[PDB]
Amino acid sequence: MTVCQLYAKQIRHRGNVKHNTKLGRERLMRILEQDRLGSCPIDSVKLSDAKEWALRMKEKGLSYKTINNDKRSLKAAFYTAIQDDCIRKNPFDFQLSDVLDDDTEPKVPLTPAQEESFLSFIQGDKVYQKHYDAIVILLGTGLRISELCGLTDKDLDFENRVIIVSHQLLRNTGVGYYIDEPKTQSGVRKIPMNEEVYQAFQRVIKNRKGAKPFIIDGYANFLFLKQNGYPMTAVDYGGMFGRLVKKYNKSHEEALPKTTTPHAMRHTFCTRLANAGMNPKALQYIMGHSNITMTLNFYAHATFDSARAEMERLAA
Amino acid sequence: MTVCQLYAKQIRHRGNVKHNTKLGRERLMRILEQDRLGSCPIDSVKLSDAKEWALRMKEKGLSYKTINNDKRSLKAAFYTAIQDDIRKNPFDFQLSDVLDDDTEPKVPLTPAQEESFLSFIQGDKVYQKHYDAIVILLGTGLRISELCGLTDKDLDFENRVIIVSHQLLRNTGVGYYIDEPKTQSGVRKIPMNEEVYQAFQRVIKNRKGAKPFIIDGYANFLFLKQNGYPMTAVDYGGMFGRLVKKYNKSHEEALPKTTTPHAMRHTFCTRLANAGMNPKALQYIMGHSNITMTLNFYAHATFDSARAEMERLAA
DNA sequence: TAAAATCCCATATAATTTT
DNA sequence: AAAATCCCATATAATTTT
DNA sequence: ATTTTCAAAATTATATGGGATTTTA
DNA sequence: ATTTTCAAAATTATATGGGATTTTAG
Repeated sequence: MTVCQLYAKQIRHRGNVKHNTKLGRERLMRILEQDRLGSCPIDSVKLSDAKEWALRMKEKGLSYKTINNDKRSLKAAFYTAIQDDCIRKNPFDFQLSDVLDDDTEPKVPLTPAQEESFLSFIQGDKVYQKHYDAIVILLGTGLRISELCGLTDKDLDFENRVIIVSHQLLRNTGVGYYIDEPKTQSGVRKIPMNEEVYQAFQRVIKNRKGAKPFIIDGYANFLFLKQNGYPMTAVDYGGMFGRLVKKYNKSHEEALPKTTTPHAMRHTFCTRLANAGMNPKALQYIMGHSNITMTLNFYAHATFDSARAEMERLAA
Repeated sequence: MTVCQLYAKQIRHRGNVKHNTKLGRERLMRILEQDRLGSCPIDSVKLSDAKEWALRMKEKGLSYKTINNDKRSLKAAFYTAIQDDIRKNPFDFQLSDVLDDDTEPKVPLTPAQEESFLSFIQGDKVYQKHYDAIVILLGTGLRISELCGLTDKDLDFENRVIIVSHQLLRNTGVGYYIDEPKTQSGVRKIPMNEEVYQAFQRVIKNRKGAKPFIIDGYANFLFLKQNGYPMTAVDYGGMFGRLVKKYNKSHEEALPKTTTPHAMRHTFCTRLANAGMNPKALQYIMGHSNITMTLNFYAHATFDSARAEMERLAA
């Protein structure tokens, strides 16, 4: 009767998932264990009670997107039960836009000189000077942080000047490092090298030092290593950025965008190209976007004037 | 507890549909009455039985898309049936794992044959009439019923703007009617080329002897059937067929058979997409509900295609 | 010279494609 | 020389990506 | 239509720890 | 995540009467 652990039924028979999926799955479970909704009988839950849940999540302090993803998880869990011959009527099929307001504070990319002031700061700052070449690469590839982390020496071709992104190196508490196919589950992609990331990649390998024995799922010779001599992870480069941009903020009047993270580097790269008139399907391949809709979100909303102005551009 | 009865049940509980839709529903309803499947009680329908049906639909002569769309119609009906009892859906499969897709390539007009086409139309006595409409179609990529539905109130020569707010349809029994978008997303505005603007200025002067006509507050339609009433998608299509035929007997090189009013639109979108027009903007002009459709006009990128794009821009 | 095939307009109807 | 502040490293929880 | 759109799977954000500098006493 | 994606809603193809336009055979 519970929804706390009749939700556990859904995830049990949908078992083959990534580790990071198991973590988020557990989060929702403990939310249900904390929330009143958890103990409610499965056939007792009405559409009103589901809406109130969302409100409680926002009062609890969770993000709009966070709650929204949770509605979908709960929508599917019960949706099974509706199809699973248990008492049927789904309370979680509504639009969260009616209940709550989307207060998702947008992520603003860096501007051509904003990033230049950043790079110039780093270039000569002995502490974070070392990470300069990694950052340049992020702005010239649009790699996910774990895809950069996962770059082994076999994944680079300096002849054709091309990066072969075929996997990523993930680490989570408990399992340590592990290997996954890219979140580009659509497949594999090659990313060419401009001259500057090329020069950056050369220096990285040359500056590689003190690499401890480390091979996982057949992958061995990584370029980007921690102080340990072990490869970098997401959280390592993340927290590294948090100190660096803070270091920047102290000496620079205008602060960097609120979420200037490795992830933002990828965002900037894409935004630059999309606003440069790159073929939307060309950019999709490069960004490893499984969905073309995702790639389009980096293109600006169109109006009659913009469309018309464009139409004359191609006319003459 | 019959496939026919079930489909009849489904389409009953969903009546808020336009005329063409209930036409398409009855067409499928006829199939269920005729095909072996329709008699089957939904208690005893299997994934096997569904895939058999599709195989019969292929041998019948029906295209993949017809079968696939009808599959989805029937798939929907079973979704209704699971809730009120039925545990699983017989039509929850992929037609591609049952049927191969022979759907013919809809090829755009090469600028040379497009050029040769217009001069031909401009040339011969019988078809110089519709030169203006055809040029307008090509230079604006309007859907044929959006064209037929155009009136003087929908034009803006004072700023060269075409307001698509509606479409004039015509049907058997029903007659003429107009369908409007509930959302304001359906309204879209198209710029006028000097070619297009002038072409529309030469159709006003030639609109002759119009029969008295107003439908849902829409009157003075620009486009000209010789019986005094506005022309129709069917009335345009038939003419196109005759037009192309006389062209192809005159010309050795030409011309694609899929040539049709919507081929003008398909051509419009292709030449624009290839020339590098912003996808968001191109979606606006085309009036696509889904943005993915616009991108079907963009040839998928290879690593080589990705190679070129960046070597240009990334500097 | 009148005579027969066939282009043409229109439309009911069934199948295909857009999105 | 003592005490903050920083760098690097984690475990845990929430948010963004697709 | 097809594809996750009936959430998976990544990322950032936050809390805690010494040891190394940096900075005040 | 929403968007139709458990088809709606368009357009094109096929077939057939009338009526003008030029065909092949008197």
